[PDB]
Amino acid sequence: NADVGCSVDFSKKETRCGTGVFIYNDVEAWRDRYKYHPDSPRRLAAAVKQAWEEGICGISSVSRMENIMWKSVEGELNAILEENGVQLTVVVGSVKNPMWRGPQRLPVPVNELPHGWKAWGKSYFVRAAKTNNSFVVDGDTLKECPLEHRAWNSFLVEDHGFGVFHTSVWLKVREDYSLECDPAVIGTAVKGREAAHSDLGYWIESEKNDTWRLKRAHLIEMKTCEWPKSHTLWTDGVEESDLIIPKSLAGPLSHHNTREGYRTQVKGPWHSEELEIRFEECPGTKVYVEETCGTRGPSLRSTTASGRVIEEWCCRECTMPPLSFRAKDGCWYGMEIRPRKEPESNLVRSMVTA
Amino acid sequence: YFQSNADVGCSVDFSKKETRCGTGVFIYNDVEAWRDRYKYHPDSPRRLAAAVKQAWEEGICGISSVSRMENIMWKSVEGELNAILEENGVQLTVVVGSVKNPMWRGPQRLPVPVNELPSYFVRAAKTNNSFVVDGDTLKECPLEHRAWNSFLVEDHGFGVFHTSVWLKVREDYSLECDPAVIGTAVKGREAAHSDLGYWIESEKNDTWRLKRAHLIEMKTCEWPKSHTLWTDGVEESDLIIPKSLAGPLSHHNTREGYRTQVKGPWHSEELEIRFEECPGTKVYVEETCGTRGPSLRSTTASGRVIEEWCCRECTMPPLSFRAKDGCWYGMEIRPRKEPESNLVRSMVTA
Ligand SMILES: *[C@@H]1O[C@H](CO)[C@@H](O)[C@H](O)[C@H]1NC(C)=O
Ligand SMILES: *[C@@H]1O[C@H](CO)[C@@H](O)[C@H](O)[C@H]1NC(C)=O
Ligand SMILES: *[C@@H]1O[C@H](CO)[C@@H](O)[C@H](O)[C@H]1NC(C)=O
Ligand SMILES: *[C@@H]1O[C@H](CO)[C@@H](O)[C@H](O)[C@H]1NC(C)=O
Repeated sequence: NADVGCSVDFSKKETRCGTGVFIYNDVEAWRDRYKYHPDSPRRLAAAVKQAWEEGICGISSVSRMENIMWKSVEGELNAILEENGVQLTVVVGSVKNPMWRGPQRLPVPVNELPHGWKAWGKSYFVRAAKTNNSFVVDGDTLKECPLEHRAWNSFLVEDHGFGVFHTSVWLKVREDYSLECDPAVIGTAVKGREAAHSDLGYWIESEKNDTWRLKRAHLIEMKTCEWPKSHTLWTDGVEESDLIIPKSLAGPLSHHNTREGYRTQVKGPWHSEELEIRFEECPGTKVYVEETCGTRGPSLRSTTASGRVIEEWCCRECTMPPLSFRAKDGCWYGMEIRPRKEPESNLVRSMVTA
Repeated sequence: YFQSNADVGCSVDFSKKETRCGTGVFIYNDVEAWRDRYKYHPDSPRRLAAAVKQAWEEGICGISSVSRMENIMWKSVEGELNAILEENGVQLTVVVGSVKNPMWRGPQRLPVPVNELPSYFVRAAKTNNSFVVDGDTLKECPLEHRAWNSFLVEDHGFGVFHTSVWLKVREDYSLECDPAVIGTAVKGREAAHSDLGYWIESEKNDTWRLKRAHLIEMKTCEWPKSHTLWTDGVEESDLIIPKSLAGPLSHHNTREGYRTQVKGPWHSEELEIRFEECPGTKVYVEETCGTRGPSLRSTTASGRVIEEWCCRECTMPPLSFRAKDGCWYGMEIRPRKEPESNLVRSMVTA
């Protein structure tokens, strides 16, 4: 509440300074400035060892930055485990979207794993030998560790740390059970006729038109924790079935997360690595409102597998401009928006149900 | 023109341990700033004059300003409005007085003038008909015949020494506070609900709760839920700053062991809500205490400190209000031994 800053205020036509609350868009910024780090690698190693002994065979990361943290500390955790004679290998793979919940939780260990004080030699520097027992973090590893035996949402941000090139975000294993997204990295603000619900992976803009409505959003992850109402604007009398970004995808439970003529986009292209929600026709396409249209269904891409653009689309009672998702492989339409003449079986469809 | 999600700036971020720049949303504390950097101005003095003239002809005899900034605007345009009215042969004089708190509602509304009228230096003779804005004028123009909340901010305008805020007479009837000048933000463990008169801080303890507030006006419009955090499951009787005093309808405007402070010292020109003992006093939680009543000041009218206070089931540190005349206690907190009849009490009920 007591940060000091200066800014160009475009809506108030002034450049000024003062104290206040400043919410930065670090989602769309090309500069990477935050890195997650364990509060204590030796304590995290002990939590992993205990988790494994309790039948927790791996991790489903909540967020893109958690997976990056696991990848950067993998070698260190394995060296600590080997230093203590623990036959266990942390194996960190890629994130797949959506980042589905797991039901287990890392335990808080009483003690960290200590230093071994082994003879001076290459063991202080080289990676640990691979073992028979893989503690798998994300990756394509469901056969060896099914999702129901993985821990998810076990961390809380303990503090931020100063750094010259990156700002550290220290993560600690929490004691409490929670489904909620970590509020330490959430920033939500409204000013005049625009608002943003944000964290390190979601930048969700709303605006006052005739009513408040979703304006645009950019998501560089697809997480499944619950966005906390404490950090959400205008939460009363909201119907979850009207929330554009579903609750089950960390959508804010807010009138700001709604748009007339659209219901919750549970079958959007949430397999995508990142998505922009934009109310605008896909390139080369037109949408027509007509009750004869097909019904809501899986989101469809505007281009076929061969690259052919589908020119004409419809929706039974949605509103213009149309809801679209912009992804690396092209432009996708809201669930309401179906091809007008083309069979849907010729198109690329979302296989995800959030 | 009205986009505020893409400002650019730099800041010292104490909780994230960084000084950095970027794009985003910046919510400034303009309440506790050293100066007024904003000035309300009518979008058109001549249009406002026409609205006043027609209002007078409809039996609206004056104005109750919604905000401190609106009253300052009326004072600045008074002479010009009266010149315009005199130029058009209208036997009417706008008379602007000071604001009293609370700035109570009125049920009338300025009309959007059907016919427009066809100056900054003219010294208009006073007429026999007074259109009174605020002031100690309730006898000649009762509250039930005054317009209130008739303006909407149309736009901001650049200025070297002050940023202009242009006000237009609105068509629609509303009780809502103008959202054009509201900023609300939460980041991590702290939040603020703010406009040009209220700075309301909340924090995450075991639960989210009111931390502190600074108010430089006491207004009575409704704080819009659109600009409010966490509005569901809220009991309005738990809102520390009452709904009827533009309190946000939020869990952030609550504090365990206190209910809504309808009889706080809202006649104050400015106040700080602070959870802290009044100087030289102690509060004991004990069931033998008196029940909730009008807020009492910690000092007698002659400045003597009442040392020992109690509450039946409030929480420590105690809810207090800091004003120019001293330190006042939340409704729950009563003198432990001294009779209340010896103390200074709030006479207002929000
Ligand atoms: C590791 O696994 C092999 C089988 O591939 C097994 O024979 C061996 O005993 C194991 N090593 C241990 C348990 O130390
Ligand atoms: C609302 O949005 C529509 C289309 O998105 C636009 O044409 C219209 O001007 C807007 N109305 C407002 C901002 O009052
Ligand atoms: C002026 O108003 C007073 C009432 O305050 C009235 O008694 C008087 O007759 C009026 N004089 C005029 C209209 O010349
Ligand atoms: C809550 O505030 C009290 C003081 O009122 C403080 O002692 C305590 O540490 C705080 N608890 C948390 C969880 O911040």
